[PDB]
Formats: sequence, structure tokens, C-alpha cells
Amino acid sequence: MSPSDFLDKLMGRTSGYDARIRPNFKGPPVNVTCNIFINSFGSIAETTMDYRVNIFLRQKWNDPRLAYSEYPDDSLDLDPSMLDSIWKPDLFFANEKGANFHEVTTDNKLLRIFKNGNVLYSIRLTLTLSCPMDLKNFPMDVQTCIMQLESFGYTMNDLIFEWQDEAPVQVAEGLTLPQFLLKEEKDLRYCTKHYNTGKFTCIEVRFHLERQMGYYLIQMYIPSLLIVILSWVSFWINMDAAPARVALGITTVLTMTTQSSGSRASLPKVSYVKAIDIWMAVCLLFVFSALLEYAAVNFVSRQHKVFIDRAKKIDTISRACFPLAFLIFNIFYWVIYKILRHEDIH
Amino acid sequence: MSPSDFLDKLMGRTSGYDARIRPNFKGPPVNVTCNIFINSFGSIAETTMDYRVNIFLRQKWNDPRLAYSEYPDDSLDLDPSMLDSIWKPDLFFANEKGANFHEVTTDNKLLRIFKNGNVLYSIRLTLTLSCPMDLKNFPMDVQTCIMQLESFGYTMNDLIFEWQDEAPVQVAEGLTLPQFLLKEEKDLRYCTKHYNTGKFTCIEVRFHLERQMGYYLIQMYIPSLLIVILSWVSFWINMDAAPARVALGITTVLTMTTQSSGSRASLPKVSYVKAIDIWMAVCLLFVFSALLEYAAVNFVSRQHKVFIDRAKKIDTISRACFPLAFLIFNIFYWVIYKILRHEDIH
Amino acid sequence: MSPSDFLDKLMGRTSGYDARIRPNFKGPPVNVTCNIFINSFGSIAETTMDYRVNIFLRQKWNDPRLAYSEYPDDSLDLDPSMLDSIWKPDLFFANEKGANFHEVTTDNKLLRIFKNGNVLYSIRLTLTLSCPMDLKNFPMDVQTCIMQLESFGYTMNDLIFEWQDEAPVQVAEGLTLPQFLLKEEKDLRYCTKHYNTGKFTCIEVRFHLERQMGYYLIQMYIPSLLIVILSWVSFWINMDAAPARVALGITTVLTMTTQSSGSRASLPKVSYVKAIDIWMAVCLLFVFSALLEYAAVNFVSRQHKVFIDRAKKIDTISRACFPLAFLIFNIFYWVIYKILRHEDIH
Amino acid sequence: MSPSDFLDKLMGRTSGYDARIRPNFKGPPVNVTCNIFINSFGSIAETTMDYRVNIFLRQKWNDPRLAYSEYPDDSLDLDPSMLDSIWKPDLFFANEKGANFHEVTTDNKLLRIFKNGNVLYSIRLTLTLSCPMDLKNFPMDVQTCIMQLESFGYTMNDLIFEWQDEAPVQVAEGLTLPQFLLKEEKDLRYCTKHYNTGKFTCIEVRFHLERQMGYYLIQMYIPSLLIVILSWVSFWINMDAAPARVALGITTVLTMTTQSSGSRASLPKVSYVKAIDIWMAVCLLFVFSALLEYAAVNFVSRQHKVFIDRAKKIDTISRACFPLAFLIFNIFYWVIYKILRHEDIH
Amino acid sequence: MSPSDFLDKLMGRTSGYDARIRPNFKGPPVNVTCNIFINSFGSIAETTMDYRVNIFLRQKWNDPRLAYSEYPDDSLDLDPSMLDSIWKPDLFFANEKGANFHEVTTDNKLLRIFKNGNVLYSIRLTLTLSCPMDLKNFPMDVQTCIMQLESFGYTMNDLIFEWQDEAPVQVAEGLTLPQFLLKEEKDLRYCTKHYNTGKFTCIEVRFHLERQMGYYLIQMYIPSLLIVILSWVSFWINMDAAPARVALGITTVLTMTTQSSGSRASLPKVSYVKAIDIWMAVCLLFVFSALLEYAAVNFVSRQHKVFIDRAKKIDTISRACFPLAFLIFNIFYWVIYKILRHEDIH
Ligand SMILES: *[C@@H]1O[C@H](CO)[C@@H](O[C@@H]2O[C@H](CO)[C@@H](O)[C@H](O)[C@H]2NC(C)=O)[C@H](O)[C@H]1NC(C)=O
Ligand SMILES: *[C@@H]1O[C@H](CO)[C@@H](O[C@@H]2O[C@H](CO)[C@@H](O)[C@H](O)[C@H]2NC(C)=O)[C@H](O)[C@H]1NC(C)=O
Ligand SMILES: *[C@@H]1O[C@H](CO)[C@@H](O[C@@H]2O[C@H](CO)[C@@H](O)[C@H](O)[C@H]2NC(C)=O)[C@H](O)[C@H]1NC(C)=O
Ligand SMILES: *[C@@H]1O[C@H](CO)[C@@H](O[C@@H]2O[C@H](CO)[C@@H](O)[C@H](O)[C@H]2NC(C)=O)[C@H](O)[C@H]1NC(C)=O
Ligand SMILES: *[C@@H]1O[C@H](CO)[C@@H](O[C@@H]2O[C@H](CO)[C@@H](O)[C@H](O)[C@H]2NC(C)=O)[C@H](O)[C@H]1NC(C)=O
Ligand SMILES: [Zn+2]
Ligand SMILES: [Zn+2]
Ligand SMILES: [Zn+2]
Ligand SMILES: [Zn+2]
Ligand SMILES: [Zn+2]
Ligand SMILES: [Zn+2]
Ligand SMILES: [Zn+2]
Ligand SMILES: [Zn+2]
Ligand SMILES: [Zn+2]
Ligand SMILES: [Zn+2]
Repeated sequence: MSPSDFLDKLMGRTSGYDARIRPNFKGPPVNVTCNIFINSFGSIAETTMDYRVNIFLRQKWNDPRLAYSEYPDDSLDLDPSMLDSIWKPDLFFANEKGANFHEVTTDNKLLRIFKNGNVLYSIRLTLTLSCPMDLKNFPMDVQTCIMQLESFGYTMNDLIFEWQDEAPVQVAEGLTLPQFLLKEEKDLRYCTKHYNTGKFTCIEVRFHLERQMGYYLIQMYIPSLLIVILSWVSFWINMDAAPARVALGITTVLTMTTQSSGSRASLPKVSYVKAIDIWMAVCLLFVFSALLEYAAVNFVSRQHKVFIDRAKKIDTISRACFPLAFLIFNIFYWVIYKILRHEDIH
Repeated sequence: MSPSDFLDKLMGRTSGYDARIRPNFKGPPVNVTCNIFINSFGSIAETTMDYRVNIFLRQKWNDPRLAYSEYPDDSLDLDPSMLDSIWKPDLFFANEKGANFHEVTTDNKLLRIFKNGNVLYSIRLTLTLSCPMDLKNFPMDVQTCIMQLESFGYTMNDLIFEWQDEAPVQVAEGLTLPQFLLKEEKDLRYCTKHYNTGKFTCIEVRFHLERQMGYYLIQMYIPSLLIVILSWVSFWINMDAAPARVALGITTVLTMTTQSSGSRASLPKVSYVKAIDIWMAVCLLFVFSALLEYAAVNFVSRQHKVFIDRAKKIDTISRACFPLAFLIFNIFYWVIYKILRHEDIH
Repeated sequence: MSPSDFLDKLMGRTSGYDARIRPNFKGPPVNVTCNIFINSFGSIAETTMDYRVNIFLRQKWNDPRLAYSEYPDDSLDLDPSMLDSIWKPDLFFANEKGANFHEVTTDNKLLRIFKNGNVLYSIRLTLTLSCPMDLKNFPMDVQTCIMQLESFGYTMNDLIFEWQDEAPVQVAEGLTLPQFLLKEEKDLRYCTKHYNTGKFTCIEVRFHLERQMGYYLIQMYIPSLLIVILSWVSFWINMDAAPARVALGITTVLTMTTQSSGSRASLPKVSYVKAIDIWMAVCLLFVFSALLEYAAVNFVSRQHKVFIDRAKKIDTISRACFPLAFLIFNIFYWVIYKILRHEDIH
Repeated sequence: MSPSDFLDKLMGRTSGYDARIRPNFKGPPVNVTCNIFINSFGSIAETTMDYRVNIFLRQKWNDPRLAYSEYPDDSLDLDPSMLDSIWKPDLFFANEKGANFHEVTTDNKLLRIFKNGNVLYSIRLTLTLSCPMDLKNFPMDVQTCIMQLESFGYTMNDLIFEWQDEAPVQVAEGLTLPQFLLKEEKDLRYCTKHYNTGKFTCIEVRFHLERQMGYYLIQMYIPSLLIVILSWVSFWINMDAAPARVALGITTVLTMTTQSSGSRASLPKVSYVKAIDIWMAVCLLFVFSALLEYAAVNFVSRQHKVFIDRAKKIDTISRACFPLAFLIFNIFYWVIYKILRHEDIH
Repeated sequence: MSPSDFLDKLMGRTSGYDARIRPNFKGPPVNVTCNIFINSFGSIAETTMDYRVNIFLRQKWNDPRLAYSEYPDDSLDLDPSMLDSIWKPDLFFANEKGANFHEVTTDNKLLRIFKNGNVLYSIRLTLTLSCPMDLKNFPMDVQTCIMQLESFGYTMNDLIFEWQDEAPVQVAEGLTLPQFLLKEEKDLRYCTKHYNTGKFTCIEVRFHLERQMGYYLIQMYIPSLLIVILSWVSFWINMDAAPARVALGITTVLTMTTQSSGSRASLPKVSYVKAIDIWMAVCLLFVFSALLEYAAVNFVSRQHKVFIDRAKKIDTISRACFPLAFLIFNIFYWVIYKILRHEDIH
């Protein structure tokens, strides 16, 4: 025939096609097979508990009214503007905060109609999805980001969503994240929303992201350790140098206070302790105990010669005991925090 | 019949339906039963005095012109695009700063028409609602967020809003807030706007949110207490160490000044004192009195031996009196601030 | 008759009504009576010199072509969607930076047509209006925010704007501002724009806002005073304690420098001095003169015993003279700044 | 006749008017006379190198097909909605980053048709125009902001842009800028874009803006000078006070480092030196040389009495030489920077 | 003929033209020749790993159905509004985060139809393109920004994209960047996307940008060097001045810590070391070793005269060895970092 006539013949007034009626109106529910292709991944903000994604959302379903045989071609890669003249599933993202299409030059849309009536519907989307994050074990945590594909108007008696058996989630090659590693395996679950308006279909993916500790070591693990070592210099400073040892205790304690507040600058105001909070608390306790060590030496040395060697013994004991107890803490902290991270994500 | 014909028969030119006319035009006012489902809750900013919500707004009313009997089906879950061909209430949010719909894939809308003429109208909305906050008792406060549903064009003689008798407000399971606890009980009030243009219907919910103090203890309650203890080390420092005790008083006072200004960084510029302001003022008064204590010891010790034991007596008295008076203040501050919080929200 | 027929009969093709023609086309100019209702007030930013408002804009004018008598009803509260089929004034805000309507559920619009032809047109608007601010006397200033309602296309020969005789401006009950007090009285002026395109009508309101000083006292008035008192401790510190008195002068001067820069953090980069700048300059001069006082005592004490009592006399004189001169400055500063604020706003 | 009939008679199907055809299709090019009225000016950000303006753009051209004689009126101030039914020039701004119209109540548009066929077309626009800035001589610089009005689709053979002979640029009375002075004179140039698609018309204005130095004197010129004077106190401090003079050198050098980094906080990361960078570098060199002066006095004083008066001579020489050399630098810096600013803008 | 009739004759119902059908429907694929003109370049943010561009995108292809001979004119520069009535390629940008058109006064679009059927289609676009950046060698790095032009709906059997043989990329004259130099040469590659939906055409440019080091030298290369020199003053400070040398070591170490954290303020949280991180680590190691040098001198000097000249020998050796080893590090650091930058970009 001609390319234009076939398009407006299969659907329209002459054929009787109605886009407001689901394909099998009073029969079995429509089964929509979905699969996504992640084009980009980033903007993971813990303060707002969300992340931004850019995906190619593909949907496959069978429409018996769109089946054709006369036209010679097998598939039919048609124009996007007609997408309003056909029935489409009312998919929506349950945990979506913001979303939009793309019209950079034309509509970033695709539609194919096969001979048997199968419809492939691909679309480009930018999504801002909410992600509740557990920040206990914060510099060393594995977050799980979810993506729920839910129907809004049709129940399970009308619309059912299914993930493709092969490759429901595909990630673009070379897609890296500056802060996390995206695990190769993905979890495909079966959500089902139960409202007072009825039952609604839902499908869900889970992405596992491990936080990289290279930034946090050079940002607040090594500089705080350096402050603890800098506090240990006072044990070798001469005893009568009171403005020297006291200023050494003070600058280290106040710096540890500012570094402790600086470790939560980019984090939400949660109300539970974290692993970095435990490390900051122990380092602050160590520098404060070093200052209390000199406050005791300064008090013991003036009680009037037993008191000259008794105060010097505290300095000699603190020279070896302060790094040994800090090493024992470092062993227990790092070992138990590399033990909890081997726990299964599931 | 056929699915398409019934939809355009009940309403349209042939039936005579007009979407610009309320159902009972010159009779009793239309009663709209409303109930909301909170999908997300967050973005509670004290600086802008607002919070962001994402709800499913359901509206129920009876339209006698939409009653049908011939079609076999009980309910009629129809397509959203037709929503312009029917009459809908002109609901609007009185305390709304910004609002928008959702069109992530299709319209996030739902409409059902029953046999008797009842219309269920569900919609997805993102709202930025203004919330006036009282920050007296700030680290330990219970805020009340409101949501007013008001008609804009119709008076009480035409439109009346009512909350559903069962479950007007439903919260999604597992919805947590990083900063607040959402109380299970909700207050359903009856606002009524009186303008010079007439009387207008209004309904209102109240959400009670208790601020969690876990963040604020580790952020500005314990570090300021540590500065007060660090200031108490000077009482044990040797008397003639003037650059040591003076630098101890100075660094503690200047740090208390910076922490006091740091406690109001994320707060609006209100003009009344708060509980954290009282705590910061007392801690600043304590470290400043410790420095004045050494300024008196340094002045008394040089008046030329009575003056050697008289100045030492002030040090010995301040060693026990400074923590005892600080403990008495801590008891009165915490007790009275755990007494005011047991006061009923209502 | 029927409700629908009357609406499309009064205006349309059959009646001959044209929305592109002003009511009295070649007669007296159309007089539009305007009055606003402020729903919210806030977002007053000095850096961008603007403020955000949310108002109900009401407009009243007479259209002889819309007069009816046959229909029984007195007023006619009709549907908003028809608002395009009638003539409306081309009002616009002269000092508007950004503006938008509201479509949270439906159009936030209202239109009534009376028997004689009077048209009441209410609309909801969010406005970001520019406000030039004079920040001399900044912590204690009264700003005047303006709102100009101007016609864009019609001259005085066609369109005239007037304020309602009773209640042109109404403020919602309980509307408070965290930073300012909104004065109860308002000024209704008569602007008139003179361009090269002709003469254009304009009406203007003026809002008077007094800045509350409760925040600024605890933020940068009392902490700077505390630094000045902390600088006065050096006069009581022992004379030979050079690292003590010198470090006392240095930390106070550098802190006064940081507080002076901190007082202009949220302010625009204006090029005239302010009241807080005068207070910061005098406090910085006081702490710098205290350090120069010890620099003179340290120089006088070593000139080799007259020089021992001569240097001690400067300390004794500075003990009483430094707070007395600071008290005299505080009296003159506060008195003259409570005198300028009693000056009439007009 | 009637007002409505004339509007649709001059243009439309009956007359044969086509909005897709330029007035003189195959004759001389259309000459469009342009003039702008600046309503607001601000948001000048050096980091993004742009500024925001709000203008009334007026365009005048002759359309022979719009000439009328029968209708009685001289000019014809018509309704804005019809603006799509006539031909308009395809003006666009070459250096525009973002732009939008205004629809606060209606379209902020104006169109007049005269008897001879002249068309006056006024529109309200908000523009974010890019401005390349030269920041050498930064606290004391005169920037030149440009505005290019270019045609996008028509060449010089079809469309020519011209500035009005009288008042091409008019500024609203009382329009001030918090950071700059807008020079009264303006430069009207003749740009002409040469692409591979052909030749295109362009016209350009230039605004000269002088930066006000009142903010920068009190922000980083006087506080850095105060640090230099504070560093000169060490020359009067006693020689053996090593922790006093050393702490005086250290706090001044570290403060000069922080003030130097603070001077470029709101500036883009350019790679050439500026006048404030030269001032910061010389002030940092002065305080660092004062510390090296005490490092030399402390080294010379202990070489074992010639060495007691030799080290004291360096202190006495540095007491007068350090302010004299700083005064000579201040004279040469300010004189040459008030000489370069008298250079013609052109 | 007449200008209007020809436009609607070549395409439309009478001619049979369909915009939903590609020109050669069942023949060879359509070859689209593309070339871009960069109007502006900037907003290069490393934190979000993106950059903003403003380009003129030109597309050339042959449409046999648009060939004409009767009309006299060679080319046909027509009106933009008709652009919907013709077939256009479905180009889209693969690495695009956000994009929009421009409608400042009219559509910023251009279309020309030649006699043989060639179509030139120019459009103005603002793009926010993602750019993965390697920040190893960060203050001295050459980034490569890419721009992929990909088809969304048509495969290689239908649509093929090609770069123009002459001048695919043209940069506007005088276009400078405050932070980078845009290399004159550009790389034109051949991407080809392989999805599960089929094969898709793609073309790609590469821009090479060299970071300018003028800002980073005065921002964090020279101030850190000054801290290292300031730490070398302690070697000349007198030995028994313990509060002087200790405070000199402390302020320098804490300042180096704050400058090290300040060097990564505007950078993303990557987990690999950079060149500035290596420089900051070595400078921190140098000032910390200077403090350990005085901690050893202070310990050796009190062991009770051999111990008086033995501790003085460490001071004399450290006076020359500390700058010599720092000079050797500076030679190896700068030489190897000027060697890696001569490596070919390709
Ligand atoms: C959609 O999928 C469901 C589930 O596989 C199909 O329902 C089954 O259909 C088969 C074929 O008639 C029956 O034998 C089963 O008993 C059905 N199971 C259930 C639970 O209903 C359904 O037919 C599919 N829809 C379409 C249009 O093919
Ligand atoms: C909407 O609700 C109101 C209040 O219940 C109804 O008004 C009452 O209607 C009953 C039934 O006719 C009367 O007996 C009462 O006297 C009415 N009370 C008032 C205060 O008006 C109203 O009828 C309802 N509207 C509809 C359409 O059912
Ligand atoms: C709009 O208001 C103006 C001013 O009150 C009216 O103009 C006056 O109209 C009266 C009644 O005819 C005359 O007596 C006056 O001489 C007019 N004054 C001026 C300055 O024109 C005008 O008529 C009003 N418009 C309408 C439609 O009522
Ligand atoms: C637009 O302006 C140009 C330049 O003034 C006009 O071109 C001139 O027209 C006059 C009158 O016919 C001629 O004598 C000149 O030789 C023309 N000069 C050039 C360079 O073309 C043009 O006619 C104007 N267009 C209209 C419609 O008036
Ligand atoms: C688009 O370009 C391709 C590649 O040059 C063209 O394909 C070639 O066409 C010539 C001419 O018929 C043949 O001789 C070659 O064998 C073709 N090569 C391939 C790989 O197909 C194609 O014809 C061009 N399309 C149009 C419409 O001109
Ligand atoms: Zn896009
Ligand atoms: Zn898993
Ligand atoms: Zn959405
Ligand atoms: Zn309650
Ligand atoms: Zn709204
Ligand atoms: Zn007034
Ligand atoms: Zn506007
Ligand atoms: Zn000029
Ligand atoms: Zn634009
Ligand atoms: Zn290359």
C-alpha cells in the first residue's frame, strides 16, 4: 500500500480503535514486561536522602487490536508523535520526587508494533528517587537504593507488571561513580501496594552501593590521628614548661572539637551514633586525657624529694601506655568494622 | 453496549452535561468527603518555615447527572484524560507556597464513577506548605504543622468540605523522618475563612513533630560541656603560670563565643531567647567567671605572708564550688525543660 | 431558562461580544477599583533587595455589555475556565522580578457578574518584588517596601486604576514575620509612568517594616561587648607577664576583626558606613588601644626608681578610664540611634 | 464601521495577509528601528560572568500591507493576543544565557498600527546576559557590559537592525546599583556576524560600570592595614620576650594568609594577578619580614658587650624604617592605581 | 506565483507529503551531515562532573519530496513555525543532563530548502553535558570533554550521522575560559551504540582543556610554601624558648592541616591521591618533622658538657639540611609533573 495509509488504518475512527480502553477489556489482565537501561547514575545526596538517575524505560505488551498481516513489513518502527493515539500503561514511580522527559531536539521516545500485536515502548527519563539511608557505620556503609514501578489507576485484575526474564537491568559500559561502587548483582522483588482504593501492582529493583573510604581516610581519619600523635609530643616536652604543655593540650582539644563537628557537615541531622562519631569521640577523649595527664603532673610536682621522681614516673609511663592503648583501640575498631562489612547485604 | 460509547453518552452534548455547572445547581450544597494519604514527608526547614509533603488526595462527592443503570458494571474505573469533561471541586491549599502535579509517564490521576453517581477522584501532589514555628525551647520542641483544604470560588451555600469518618489521614508504612517523630494521633479541625468576598469552607489537619535531641547533644551540648570542664583545669594549674592560666581562660571564652554563634547557624533570625541560648549564655558566663577568678588570684597575690594563703584559698574553694554550682544549674535546666515538654500539645 | 444557555448567550457570537474591545470603547476611560489581600509575607533578602508575597488581587469594573435582567439571580458566581471569553484589564506589577499563578488542583481564580454589569475578578498570585533598601542605621532600620500596579497597553484615556475607598490592603490575621514588624498603617500613593510611548496609570502601596534587634543583640552586640570586657582584663594582669598581656591583646584584636567581617556576611556590598560598622570600628579601636597601652607600659618600664611607679600609674588610670570612656560612647551611640528612629517614616 | 470587523479585515484570509512573508518580500530589506528602556539592573556576578536586566524592547518597522485609510482613528492601540497574526522580526540576543517573557496577569506586550503602516511593538523581557570581565585592577575596575541584538533567520538582504536616532537607551529614573555606578553615556556599535550560513545583522550597546571602593576599603584594605600596624608593635615589645614577639609574628602571618585567601572568595578562579593580590602580597611580605627581624635579633643577641647594642640598633632602625617603607609603597600603589583609572574607557 | 501558495503546495495534503515518513522510506539510509558552532563555553564544575555549552546545531540532508523547479528562487529561507510540517532527524545528545531551546523573542530556529531538495536546519541549544574527569595530577591536568550526537528511534539501516568534511566544529572568536585553555585541534570519532533494541548511529567530538595553574599557585602552592619557610624560623629561635618553638611547631602543623582540607573544598570526593594531595602531604610531613626536631632537642638538652654541644649540633645541621631536602623534593616534584604533562593527550 502506502506507508501513511497503513498507520491511520490500523487505529482510528475507521478501525474503531479507542486509546481509552485497555487491550483485553473484560478478559485476563494485561501483562507488561519491563526492563530498564541505566544511562547515568549520580547526585547521591545524604542530606536529602535521594539520588538522580537517567534510564531508558522499555515496556512490552500485546495488543490484539494492533495485529496486522496485510502490510509486508515484520516490525513497524513508527513515528513518536502518534504515541497519543494508542493505549499505554499508566506506570509511575512510587519513590519519585521529581521526574521529566527529554525534548532536546525531538521527543526521546520509541514505539514498535509487531505483526502479532506486541508493542515495544521505550522512553528516556530523568528521575530523582528518594532513598532512606542507614548511616550507622557511616564512613564504611553499603546503601541499598530502590526503584518501584507501580500502576496508578488499574488494579491487579487489569494490569500486571513483570520484569523481563533476561536482563531486566542493564548498566551502560564504563559508568563509574566518584563515591560508590555499583554492585553487579541486583535484587528483583515483588511489591504490592494495598490502599483503601484497592490492590495495585508493583515491581522493585535494589542497587547496592559500597562507600569508598579513600576520601574519608585522608579527610578525617589521618588528620585526626595526626592530632593524637601531636598530643603525644607533650609527654616528651619538659615538665616545667607549663605554657608549652598547656597550649599543646588546648590547641589539640579545640582542633579535635572542630574536626568532630566537621565530620557531620555533609550529613543529615540523624540522632544515632556513627562509626566516625565513635572514632571522633575516642580521639577527643585521648587528647583530653593527655591534658589531664599534665594537669596531674603539674599538681603533684608542687606539694612542699619523692615528689620529683613520682611526677616523672607518670610521664615515663604515659610515654608508652598512651600509644599502646591507642593501638589496642585501633585494632578493635578496625577489626570489628571490617567484620560487620562482611555481613551479607541481604 | 461497547466500552467507548457509554463513556461519551453519559456526559457530552447528547446528554446535555455541562462541566461548568455544579451537580445540584440550585439545591443543597455539594458535600465533598476528603481524605489524604501521605507518601513522603521531609524537607522541614526552620529558616524558611516550611515543609515538603507528597500526598494522594482523594475526593468523594455525588453527581446525580452521572448516575447510570443500563451499563452492566458496578464501578467504572475510567481513563484520566477525560477528567476535563466533568465537574470537579475547586480545592486549593491555603498555606501552600508551591505545588505541582506529576506526569512521570502519564497523568498521576484516578477517577471512578459508581452506579448511584458517586465520584471518587484521587490525585498525586507535591506540596511546599508554610509552617509558622515557635522555637522557644528549641533543641527540645514539638512543632505543629497544618494543612488547610479550602475552596476558592464557591461559598458554603454551594460547596462544603468534610473529612472522611474513617481514616482521613493515612501515613505510608515505614515512613520515618531523620529529625522528627510523627505522632500517631492527628487533629481534624474546622477552619472557615471570612473575607470581604464571602464565606468559604475549609478543613485542617495538624501534625505534631517532636525534635530528636540525639544530634544536638553530640553537636552542641557535650562539646560545650567539654569546654566548661576544660576551663576547670585552670584551677589545678600552678598559680604563677600566668601565660598558661590566661591562655586557658582566653581560648575557652573565644571558643564558647564561636560555639554560641554556631548554635544559630541553621535557625531563622528570631528575636526571642531559646533553651540553647540559655545554655550557651550560662556556659559562657562560667568560663568567663573562671578567667575572672584567675584575674583576682593574680591581683591578690601581689600586694607587698597572709596574701599567699588567701589567694590559695580562692583556688581551693573554686575547685569544688565551680562544678557544684554547674551541677545545680544542670539539674534545674534539665528538670524544668523535661517538665515543659510533658505539657499537653493541645 | 437553563444555567448553561445563559452563560453562552450573554457573551459570544450570537450576542456580538468581543473580548478584544474595552467596555466603553470610545467614551470615558474604564475605572478599575483594586484591592489586595496579603495571604503571606516573607523571604525578605537584603542581598538581592527583594521580598516574596502571596496576595489575592481583586479587580472591579463595569461592563455595560455584560448587564442582564432576564435571568432570575442577582449575582452570578460562574466557572473560572471562561475567563478568556471576556475583557480583562492588562494589569502588571512594575517592580516584579518573578510571578506565577496557582494551579494546585484547579485555577485559583474567581469571577462574578452582577445585574448592572459590575465584574468582580479575584486571583491568587505569588510575587517576587524588588525593594531598594537603605541600610544606613542597619541593625535598627525601617524599610519601606512598595508595590506598583501599572497598566501596560492602555493609557489614561482608556484605563484608570483606583484603590477601593474601604480596605484597599487587608492582611491575614496572625500573619507574623520572624525579622520585621508590619506596621498597621499603609500609604496609598499615585504613581504615573511617563514613557516615550505615552502616559500610563499606576497605583502604589507602601509597607513599613521595623527590624527587630533581639537577634542582633545576641549575635553581634553582646559578643563584641564581651570581647571589649575581655580586653580590659589585661589591665589587671601583672605587668611583667609579657606573653600573657600580648596574647590577650592579639586574640582580642583578631577576634574583633573576624566579628567585624562577620557582621556583613548576609548584607549586600554597599559602599557606605552603617551603625553596626560604627560599633565594630569603635570596639576594634578600643581593643587596639588596650594593646597599645601595654606596648607603652612595656616600653616605659625598661629605661635604665621613677620608671616603676610611672608605668604603674598608666595601668591604674587605664583601669577606670577605659570603661568610663566606653560607657560615654555607649550612651552617645544608643541615644542618638534611638533619636533617629523616632523620626517620622514619611 | 465596528471595532471588531476592522481588525480582522486588514489581516486574514479575506485580505490575503500572510504572517510568514516579510513585508517587502522581493524588494529592499526591512529596516527595524530598535530602542530599549532599562527597568531594572542588578545580579552582577563575577563568578558566572553575567548580569541580569529587565528591559522594555521596542521595535518599529513599516508594513505596507497594514496601511489603512478608511477607519477614522490615526493610531490603533490593539489587543496583544493577535500578535501571532502578523509578521514580526526574529530578533534574538547573542550573549543571552537565559530569557523569558512576563505573564503576571496578562501578556506584557504592546502593538500599535499607524495609518501609513508603521508598527510599534513593545515587549517586556528579563535577560541573563553573559559579560566577560577583566579583573586586573579588581577592587578598582571599570567593566563594560554588552547587549547584542541579532537576527537569526534573515540576512542583510532581508532584515537590517538600526538604533533610534534619539534615545536608543533610556534608564528608569532613580535606578541605582549597590556595587556599581552606571555611566550616563552609552556606546552604540555595529556588530555583524559572519557564519558559514551567511551574513547577519547585529547592533550592540555598551554599559560602563565603575566598582565602588567603599565596601572593599572596610572589608580588606583597612583590616589588612591594621594587621600590618599590629605587626609593628613587636618592634616596641621587649627583646627577651621570645614567646611574645614570636606569637606576634605568627598570628599576624597566619591572619594575613587567611585574609589573602578571603579576598578571592567571591571571584572566579582567574590565573592573573590583581591589584588586591598585589596589596595582599606586600602586606604578607611586611609581616613576614617583621618576624624575620625578630629571628635575626634573637640570633644576634646570643653569640657568647657589642652584641647587646648591635641587636638593639636593629630594633631602633626597624621602628622608623618599617612604617617609612610601607608609606612609600602606599604612595606608589595608590598613585599608580589612580593613574590607570583616569585612562579612557574607550 | 505568490510566496504563500508555494510553501503550502510543496508539502501538505494536496502534495501528499507526510512528516512521519523518512525521505527514502525503503531505500538507502538517510545521511545527515552535522556541524556545530560553539557560542559560549563555561560552568565547568568538577563536583557535578559536567559543563555547560551553547551551540548552533546545523543539520543537512536531502529530501527528494521537497525538490522544486518551478519557483524562481534558488534557495528558500522560510519561516520557522512550519518546521513541524516536515520530516526532521531525531537527534539527541547521549551525555546530556539538561537541555532547552530558546524563545527569547521568537523561535531561535532556521530552515532552508534548496532546489535539489537539500535541507539546512539550524537551531540554538543550551546543553549541560556530563563529563567524567580524571583528577590525578589535579592542579595540572588536561581534561577531555565529549559530545555525542545519537539517533534515538532509527537504526543504521534508516539514519546515518556524518560530520561535515570542512569545519565540523567552529568556535566563536574571542571565546575565552577563566579556568582552561580550549585546544585548537578537535577529535572527531565514531561511536556506535549497541543496545538490545538494535544498532544506533553516533558521532562524537572531544575537547581538550588544560587547567591554568596561575590561580592554584597563589591559592595553595605559595601559601603552603610560606608555612614551610615559617616553620624553618624555629631552627634559628633560641633553644630554651620552649613556648616559642613549640607554639611555632603547633600553629604551622594545624595551619597545614586546614590548608590540606581546604585544597579539596571544590573537588568531588574521589578516592585516589592527587598531585596537590602529595604536595600537601609532604609539606605537612616537613612541618611535623620540624616539631619533632625540637622535641628531640628539648629531650637531649636535659640528661644530667657534651649534651650542650650535641643538641646544638642538631640545630646547626637542621638549618641547612631542611631547605636542601625540601629543594630536592621540589625539583623532583616539579620535574616529574612537567614530564607527565608533555605526554600526548591521545
Ligand atoms: C497474564 O498473565 C497471567 C498469569 O500468567 C495469565 O493468567 C493465566 O492465564 C492462563 C491462560 O489462560 C490460565 O491457564 C491461568 O489459569 C491464568 N492464571 C491466573 C492466575 O489468572 C493471563 O492470561 C495473562 N494475560 C494475557 C492477556 O495473556
Ligand atoms: C450536604 O450536607 C448538608 C448537611 O448535612 C445537608 O443539609 C441537610 O440536608 C438534610 C436533608 O434534606 C436536611 O434535613 C437538613 O436540614 C440540612 N441541613 C442544613 C444545615 O442544610 C445537605 O442536604 C447535603 N447535600 C446533599 C446534596 O445531600
Ligand atoms: C471614570 O472616572 C472618571 C473620573 O471620575 C470619569 O470622568 C468624569 O465623568 C463625569 C461623568 O460624566 C464627568 O462629569 C467628569 O467631567 C469626568 N471627569 C474627567 C476628568 O473625565 C469617567 O466618566 C469614569 N468612567 C466611567 C465609564 O464611568
Ligand atoms: C532600508 O534602508 C536602506 C538603507 O538606507 C534602504 O536602501 C536604500 O534605499 C534608497 C531608496 O530607494 C536607495 O536610494 C539607496 O541606494 C539604498 N541603499 C542601499 C545600500 O540599498 C532601503 O530602501 C530601506 N528599505 C525600505 C523598505 O525602505
Ligand atoms: C548514504 O551513504 C551511504 C554510504 O556512502 C550510501 O550507501 C552507498 O550508496 C552507493 C550508491 O548507491 C553504493 O554504491 C554503495 O554500495 C552504498 N554503500 C553502502 C555501505 O550502503 C547511501 O546510498 C547514502 N544514501 C543516500 C540516500 O544517498
Ligand atoms: Zn533533554
Ligand atoms: Zn542483592
Ligand atoms: Zn513526577
Ligand atoms: Zn493533637
Ligand atoms: Zn499552587
Ligand atoms: Zn506611611
Ligand atoms: Zn511576570
Ligand atoms: Zn563609551
Ligand atoms: Zn532564550
Ligand atoms: Zn585530540
